[PDB]
Amino acid sequence: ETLTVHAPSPSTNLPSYGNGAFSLSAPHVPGAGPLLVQVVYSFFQSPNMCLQALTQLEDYIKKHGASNPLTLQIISTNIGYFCNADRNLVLHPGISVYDAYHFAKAAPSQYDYRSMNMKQMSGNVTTPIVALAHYLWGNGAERSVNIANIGLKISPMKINQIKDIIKSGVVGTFPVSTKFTHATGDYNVITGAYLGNITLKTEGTLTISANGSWTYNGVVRSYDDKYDFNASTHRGIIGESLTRLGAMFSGKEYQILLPGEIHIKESGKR
Repeated sequence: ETLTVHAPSPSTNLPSYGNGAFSLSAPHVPGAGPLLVQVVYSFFQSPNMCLQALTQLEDYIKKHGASNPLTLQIISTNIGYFCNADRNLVLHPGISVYDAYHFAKAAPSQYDYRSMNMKQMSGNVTTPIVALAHYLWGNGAERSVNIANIGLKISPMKINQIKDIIKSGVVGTFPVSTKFTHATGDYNVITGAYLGNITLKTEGTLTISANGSWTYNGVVRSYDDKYDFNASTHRGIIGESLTRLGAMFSGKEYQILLPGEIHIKESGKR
């Protein structure tokens, strides 16, 4: 039987991330000399930040115990920071993660889930932790993330209909309309954590030249309307951490929409 983490609130939040006993930063680099802002700015743009916050939670739970009230407070509060940063990224598309996380107009220690919680996640590196918050506290409400925000990289050669035309040795212009399974976790550790394997529809044009050069121009959208967030659908190193934390704490599974479309232009030779 699992433990309940309370939702972030001004009256329960700790005064800081990690109760001032740890913080989210770029790694100790021996012999580098003093740590500087440019290095920490980059650290926050990278997926490693997500990994690091999650690992820190696990390390804390290991050392101090999962049922210890302080532990549950730290969990609540830390996740609170992420929700707050991600809100700011949804609200201000294009700002850095460092800026959204540190210089938000609403103070992260003041975060209140019940009243501030968003249905739109940003798709940036803070999302996997936001997605966990919705499991803990969201009572099964639908969330969504726009397909243009998830870092899709499509290889047309791994799409059966396309591969076939290319391998067939034909030349000219060919219309494509197909559905495929796409493993986000194979290359994207962030999107892999909370979306994993998705189903996509694409429609477009394959152009093959006499010497085997091909170009695919097309549009990609989600084929399934929504995707489950549960222990089984996580993929990748971040996902595995979500699974371990999910198994320890009370919450509800819920579904994530993937509205939107992207336009792709990929190329190769046969």
